Amino acid sequence: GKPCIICVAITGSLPTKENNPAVPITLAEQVESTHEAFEAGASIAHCHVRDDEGRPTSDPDRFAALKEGLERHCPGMIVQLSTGGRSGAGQARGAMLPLCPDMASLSVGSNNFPTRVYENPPDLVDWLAAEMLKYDIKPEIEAFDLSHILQAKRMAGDGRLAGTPYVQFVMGVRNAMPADRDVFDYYIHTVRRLFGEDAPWCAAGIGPSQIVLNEWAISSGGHARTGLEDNVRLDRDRLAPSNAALVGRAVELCEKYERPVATWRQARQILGLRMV
Amino acid sequence: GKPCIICVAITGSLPTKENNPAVPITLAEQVESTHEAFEAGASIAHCHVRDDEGRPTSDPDRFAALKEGLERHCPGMIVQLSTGGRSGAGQARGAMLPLCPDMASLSVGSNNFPTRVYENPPDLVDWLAAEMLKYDIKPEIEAFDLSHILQAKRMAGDGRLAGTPYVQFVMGVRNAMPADRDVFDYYIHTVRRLFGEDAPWCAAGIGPSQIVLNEWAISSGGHARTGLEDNVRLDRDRLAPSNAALVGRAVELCEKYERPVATWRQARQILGLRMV
Ligand SMILES: [Cl-]
Ligand SMILES: [Cl-]
Ligand SMILES: [Mg+2]
Ligand SMILES: [Mg+2]
Repeated sequence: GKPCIICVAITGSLPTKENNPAVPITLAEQVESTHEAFEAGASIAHCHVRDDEGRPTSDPDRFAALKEGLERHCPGMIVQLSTGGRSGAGQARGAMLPLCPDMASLSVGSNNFPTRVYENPPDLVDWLAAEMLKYDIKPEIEAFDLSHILQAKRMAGDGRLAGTPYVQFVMGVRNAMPADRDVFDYYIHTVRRLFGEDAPWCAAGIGPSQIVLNEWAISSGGHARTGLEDNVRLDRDRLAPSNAALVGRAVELCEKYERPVATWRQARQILGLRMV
Repeated sequence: GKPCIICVAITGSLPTKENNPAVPITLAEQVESTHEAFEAGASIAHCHVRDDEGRPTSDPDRFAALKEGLERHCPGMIVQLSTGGRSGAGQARGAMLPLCPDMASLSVGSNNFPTRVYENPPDLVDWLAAEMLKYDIKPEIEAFDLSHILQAKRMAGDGRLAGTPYVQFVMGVRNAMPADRDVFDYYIHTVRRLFGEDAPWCAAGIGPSQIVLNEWAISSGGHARTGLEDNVRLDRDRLAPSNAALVGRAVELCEKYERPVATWRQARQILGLRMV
């Protein structure tokens, strides 16, 4: 019964109010939605921002405003900023890093996506990692394929990533890795042999796989991610009313597998973050 | 005692005479070099072509000229044409497919490469797969990562790929998949579970991993790829004097593992190809 960190990916770059009005687009919406999720048991907020038309942006002032709002209203919660390539190109994707958030997301490989290639050129990957060292930001590696995990290990090896990489297995992405239990256990095998038996890791499923990946991760000793960024539904026929509702579904799974939900303090201890 | 097919990748896109003067660039060189490798025991020729200045190109007329040369000088040999993204962009990479070769290489996912993203967008992948059905070309799926194998399965399921996908494990590419034994064995577990205990597969290592992946493949029931496309050295100390010398090393490993080098007819049989 080891503590389980729940991350909430609140907004992403694709979901719109038409997909689900619960999707927080504005700053006010985002702070409220995260506050509910924080209370529901999320300890990390994975953050995207949108512009005034509601479109994905990497604008650093918008990130600063959300970071500040979450530190005000969700004090203690771990703030994770997105270097996602759906929201900008090249070094623009790291323009928010000097804000010194606790964590940032990092892709270390490329892969196909539903309608396109997800491009993460090696030079960019290196630059984002070095910026993260520069600002003592703890990365979360969004592993879309197995080699991505091996590359995190290499980068640890040669000092491009600090300490023990924290990898997220991302499954259920059309054209990338489906939600496959065999591959999932192999990912767990890989993280443990390369990083050590107690290296923390987590996983996220897109759409209907979200709840599945929650159960796989929670039942196996991993940490979980959920939220509207990845999936807007409770089941096939029902929209999720809030990010907090999705977090609750993960907490239920923690109860089922007899694992306590990690407090923000515990999450910080486990991931080697500043006490804050 | 199970036959092992040896594939020789003769030229590729990047090697030059400065890397190794044995690298065949002109039509006449590629014919001689390939004949040599054919006599040493290779039964598939994986072909790229180069322009008058020695630069990569997808020119279908150059391909037409080489295919004819190999069909005349190496009758029986399986001709495999490259749809590689270093020699062309978009549908240009499939402009040689109407020549109706036995085989063409096919990437069904994207991944990073030593200096850049190796882009294979889903629509292009499907377009090329479709052209392969249309000209009754057998694909060899060049799998740079785990999900590429799982996509090949999904493509067989819905009819995009015909028959049983013939997958090549590509390892030792910087920024993609290292030559890792654990992973290699999981790749075998994976082909077997998804495609059948007796579905054929092959493996290719780049640079020093070439001979390594030859041993792993041959000792494991697989088929072997070699050639100056992937590696120009015999060892630390010496350049390979020919494509044939690299095939020769594979042939020695089959002896080591008491497996007979497949004849060209056996290769055609194993891979479901047409008769000559
Ligand atoms: Cl490259
Ligand atoms: Cl196309
Ligand atoms: Mg994100
Ligand atoms: Mg090639």
